[PDB]
Amino acid sequence: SVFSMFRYSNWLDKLYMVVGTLAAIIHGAGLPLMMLVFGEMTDIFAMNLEEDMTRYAYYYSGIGAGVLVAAYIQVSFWCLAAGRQIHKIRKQFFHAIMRQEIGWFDVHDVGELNTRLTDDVSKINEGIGDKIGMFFQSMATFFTGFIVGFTRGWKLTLVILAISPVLGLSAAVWAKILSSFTDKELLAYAKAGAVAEEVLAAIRTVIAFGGQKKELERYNKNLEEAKRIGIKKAITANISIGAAFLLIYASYALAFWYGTTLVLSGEYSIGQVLTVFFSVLIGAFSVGQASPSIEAFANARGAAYEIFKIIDNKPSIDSYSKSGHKPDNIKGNLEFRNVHFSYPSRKEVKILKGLNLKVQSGQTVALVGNSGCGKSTTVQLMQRLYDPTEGMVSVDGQDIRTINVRFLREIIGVVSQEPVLFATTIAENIRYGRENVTMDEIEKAVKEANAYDFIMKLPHKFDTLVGERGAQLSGGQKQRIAIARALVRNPKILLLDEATSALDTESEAVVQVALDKARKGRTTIVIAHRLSTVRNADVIAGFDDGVIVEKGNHDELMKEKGIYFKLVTMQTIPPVSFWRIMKLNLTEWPYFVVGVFCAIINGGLQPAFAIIFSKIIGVFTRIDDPETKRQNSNLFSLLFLALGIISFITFFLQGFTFGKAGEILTKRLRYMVFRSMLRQDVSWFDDPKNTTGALTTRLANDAAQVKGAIGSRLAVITQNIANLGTGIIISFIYGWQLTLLLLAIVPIIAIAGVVEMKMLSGQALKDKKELEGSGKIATEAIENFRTVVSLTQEQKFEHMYAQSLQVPYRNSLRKAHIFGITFSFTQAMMYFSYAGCFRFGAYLVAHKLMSFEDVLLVFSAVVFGAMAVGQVSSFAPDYAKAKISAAHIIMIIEKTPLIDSYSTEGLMPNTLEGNVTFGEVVFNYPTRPDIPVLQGLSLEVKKGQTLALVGSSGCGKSTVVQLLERFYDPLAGKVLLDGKEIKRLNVQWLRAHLGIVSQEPILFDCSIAENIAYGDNSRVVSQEEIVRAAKEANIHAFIESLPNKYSTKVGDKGTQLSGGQKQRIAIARALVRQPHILLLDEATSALDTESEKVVQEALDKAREGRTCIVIAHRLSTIQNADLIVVFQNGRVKEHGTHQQLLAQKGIYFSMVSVQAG
Ligand SMILES: Nc1ncnc2c1ncn2[C@@H]1O[C@H](COP(=O)(O)OP(=O)(O)OP(O)(O)=S)[C@@H](O)[C@H]1O
Ligand SMILES: Nc1ncnc2c1ncn2[C@@H]1O[C@H](COP(=O)(O)OP(=O)(O)OP(O)(O)=S)[C@@H](O)[C@H]1O
Ligand SMILES: [Mg+2]
Ligand SMILES: [Mg+2]
Repeated sequence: SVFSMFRYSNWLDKLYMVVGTLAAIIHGAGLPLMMLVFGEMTDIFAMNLEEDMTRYAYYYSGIGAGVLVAAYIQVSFWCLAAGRQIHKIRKQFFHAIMRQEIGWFDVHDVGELNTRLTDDVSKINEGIGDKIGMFFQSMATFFTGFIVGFTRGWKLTLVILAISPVLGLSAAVWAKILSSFTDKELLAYAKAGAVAEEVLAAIRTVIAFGGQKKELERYNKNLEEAKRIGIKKAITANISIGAAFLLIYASYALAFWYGTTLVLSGEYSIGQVLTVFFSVLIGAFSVGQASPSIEAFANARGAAYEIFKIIDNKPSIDSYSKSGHKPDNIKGNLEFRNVHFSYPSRKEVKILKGLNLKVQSGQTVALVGNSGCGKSTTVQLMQRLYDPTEGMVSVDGQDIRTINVRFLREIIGVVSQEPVLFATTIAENIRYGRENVTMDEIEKAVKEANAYDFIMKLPHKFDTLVGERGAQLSGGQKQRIAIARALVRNPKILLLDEATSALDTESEAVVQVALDKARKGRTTIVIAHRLSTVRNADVIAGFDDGVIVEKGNHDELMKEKGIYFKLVTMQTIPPVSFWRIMKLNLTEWPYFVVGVFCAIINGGLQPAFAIIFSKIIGVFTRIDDPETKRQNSNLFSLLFLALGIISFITFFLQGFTFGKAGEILTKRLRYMVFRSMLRQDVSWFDDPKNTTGALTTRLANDAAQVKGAIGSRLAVITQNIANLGTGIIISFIYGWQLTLLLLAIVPIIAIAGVVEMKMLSGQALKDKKELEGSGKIATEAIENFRTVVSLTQEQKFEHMYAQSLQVPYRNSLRKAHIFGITFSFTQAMMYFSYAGCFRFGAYLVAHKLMSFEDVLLVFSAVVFGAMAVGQVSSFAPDYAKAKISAAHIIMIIEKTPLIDSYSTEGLMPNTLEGNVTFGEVVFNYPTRPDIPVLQGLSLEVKKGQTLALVGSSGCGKSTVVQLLERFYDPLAGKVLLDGKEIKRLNVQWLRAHLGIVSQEPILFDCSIAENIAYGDNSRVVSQEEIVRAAKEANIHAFIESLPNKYSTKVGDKGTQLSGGQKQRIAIARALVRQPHILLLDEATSALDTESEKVVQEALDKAREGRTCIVIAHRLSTIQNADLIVVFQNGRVKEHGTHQQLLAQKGIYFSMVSVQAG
């Protein structure tokens, strides 16, 4: 449970921690040892000074070198240990994420995970770093001061000590509370990150439907809750230190009241009391030094909760286990028997009510039925993605649950219904099928899958960089690449899930011939809705209610006049000083004013304790009337109490006004940044440097890095600067000629700080540039887990992540040495200065240039700034990283796009009739400028007409759809809506009228009702309209049959539904707007013949009154089109009515002559 974050420590890390703790103890035992000679001189003061102060200077000079070594040994080893354990924890967390099963991904939300690697890990990196060394040093100083107090005093030290246990108990309680608070804060941040990645992954649909504001508010709610938690966290963290300081000062007042009895009892001398006080009081500031370390440790302990909860889990179907069975001569034989299955998300519904199947080697089985019977369900069940509730699945007699999972999945080549590619080159995507593949095999596969032509046509032939999820390829090229990826594997069992949809007739024929050439040695399962591809199948079977009903050859099933017969008959780099972020925080200026004033008050009091001590020294060395000693000293007994009451008031506010002011700004720093990328042009998201992982990592990383240096950590920096200023002013006022000696070392410390800052600033930029690359791989593997599991590429992704985590590891190791050396230098130069100042004070009192009663005061005041100097020097890395973080935040905020979604300038005509005119339009994509996709096309559409765009795959038919929505602007030519340029028209007004259906629809993680209602924004869509649209899309019956009718959540990108169901939902979403212009892009690609007829009749009924542009391959849909436009290398070569182009025996005639039985 506790100390669970150190469970990846070797012998070396334990050695590092042990030696670092010892060095911290030695280094912290330095300051209390300097008070012995202080008290001895004070007692003697109540031929010898030049004999004593010189040996005191000798001792100080020796302690200086001791500290010089000990501080480095303390800092560097702890930093190295923290870096190594952080690297191991990251690596093992990713490994444990890879080990989970598909059902776990379905039940849980993976959106949190991507933001748990970046932020949640980093917080741990602060709790187990050098902060533990600082806490150990503070504890050592506390105990050494109390030990020397015991040696020089018996009862006063015990009286002071009598109040330590309550302080420890209070610290423990507050740490426990805020550790619990940190968990909820991090959970809220995780929810915000999940929303951010969900919005960023489907940016094209969000831009198309103009739903930026709704997603912005949905993201802002979680930030508001995070701020609400952070305020309470700051409040309790501040009370933790305020109560401690108040108790310390009350204890000091009681101790002084007791010690004033020296005059009456006579047991002790004034020198002993002065020694005891001056030695004990160092612990009073050691507690304040220690508290932030406890805060950071509690934060890290609260952060490790979910990380180790995830790692501690154990899957049921583990792909990494090698304890399975495996055969050698595997023959192709598939056997389903009494398979009952239900998905984990919806356990109540039954999908397979018991089916049986037998497939022999060299056999092609086709499964035919309506949408929702469970064809893809049994395809997934074959790969052992899920385990059936009842019955068993076997290959060659042996049960699936017995043989090895990795071996079983390595002999199955699967093409899923919707291919998913990765953000790499084409060659790497092909090579992902099998690791050890030569170029010859890849060439053979891409020739067999009919993908050789367009690959050679592109520049960077086999190194062309595809986008995320293969978004930079076409709709058919993606499917061909997936087919080639499956064919590289050379599998015993091949499973195709409608791999013949996007391909046209020629490519389909080529692929079918190539596949049938080597059909004898394979076992094959094919899922298809077209029936021409099923004609040449070895055996055809029919689904109904999840159970198989029909079997046999084509002729036998036709004679059986069953489902198959019915279907056949129906078919007939600017650096910024971060002071700009300070200026951005201007609105909360009173908080800063109160914080600075309070910090000045409570920081400049510790040196003033030297003046107080000198005054109570003088009150003892009076001449007469001891009664005033009972009286005057009594006055001081009040003062120590009074300060405490102020201290509680001050040490609270100093942290609060600052701590709150950070929480206000951090939210404002995210809310704006997300408001900026949500505005950027689509071409900005095509930049390889910008990917969902990079953006989602940046969102958390920039704000966290700024908050690290901008938060309550600045309060202690201000306090310590005030302490140094008060000390130097006190030394300048009472003493003199010694402030110059103390300032003689400022240039050296300044040079050390400058060089440290320069080196850390050089390091941080290179670390930041690679952290995004580290996060991209994590998000790319997380979002496409089904494809990765099916390809068994879990080891390669883990290796790539480990390779990406390399440079930050080296930078973290080097930072340890750099920081340790600088810390030791600045910590030792000041002890050397103390020795020099003591010697010079001895000389000055020898020459009668200045008394010793006041150089005593000067030394006492100056020595109190050692811990302050240490704290100030411990602020380098935070500012070093926050500088570039603020620079990048300002850069992203100040950027403006070219096509502004938020702008209001433009023309918004009252009425439009709906003419579309493309005139001599040429266009080139930004990522591949050299490739011409459109070469001067012209398109004319009037109101109440339907245009069908046809052509070979990759001819630019969806490019016009992208252009009409103003995703990109053409290089030349003209685009006119109602005789007016779209450039002059308003962008949001243009996008609010026309609705589109993408080539591959993407939904969101919410209910079906909200998914349908998302079509029309800036309006509350009534439930009646939603139901009417669902009925018009022929999905109302299925939705109503579903338990939790309209409240069932659709999974990430719409995976809890079949392809046809979510395509119908997308059509319904597009039809809610009742758009004046409709853009259909393969809307009927995956639809049953009944849903197709219903949707077609619905669109035909309301054809008059609106404009529609359809892109399709099925010629039956194109039959009803008013006019048809044929593409040819970008140009439009044929245009006219159906009959006119029927007479002109061109490409359309070629496509219609091939669909004849
Ligand atoms: N991951 C999932 N979790 C829960 N239910 C699911 C999931 N995937 C699919 N379903 C349900 O399974 C049923 C149909 O799923 P599928 O087996 O994919 O249908 P299908 O045969 O693939 O349809 P076609 O022929 O591909 S258009 C529907 O009721 C879906 O809601
Ligand atoms: N983001 C992109 N950057 C550069 N080129 C792209 C991008 N997306 C697509 N292309 C190319 O532009 C052409 C247009 O094809 P796509 O619109 O992607 O799909 P498609 O198969 O052509 O569908 P249509 O309707 O026929 S255009 C193809 O040559 C694609 O390879
Ligand atoms: Mg399917
Ligand atoms: Mg296409």
